[PDB]
Amino acid sequence: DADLRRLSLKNAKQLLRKFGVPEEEIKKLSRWEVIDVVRTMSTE
DNA sequence: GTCTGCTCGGCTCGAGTGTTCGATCGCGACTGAGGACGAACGCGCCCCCACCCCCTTTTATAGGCGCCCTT
Repeated sequence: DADLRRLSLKNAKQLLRKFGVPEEEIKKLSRWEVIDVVRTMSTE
């Protein structure tokens, strides 16, 4: 979660693209929501 | 005198209320990351400070050069 917050939005966007997260969540690009979704996907 | 019925008391069970504990949510604080501003360093441009050429005078010396106009 510390390194996930240290992802600095842009690389988290590329990671969400890599996992196969749908483009709506990538599109809103809220940082906190993005990092919560990528933490959830790394839990999944 | 005996038997039977009725009433009262005691015990047990069930329900309700209260208290305690656990879980979830919200708020606050701390840490990390990003952005902006300031300072320092480097590079480029401009201004200055560089130059050895010119210089008028003197003197000795002398060939090439004029010119000098009178016969």
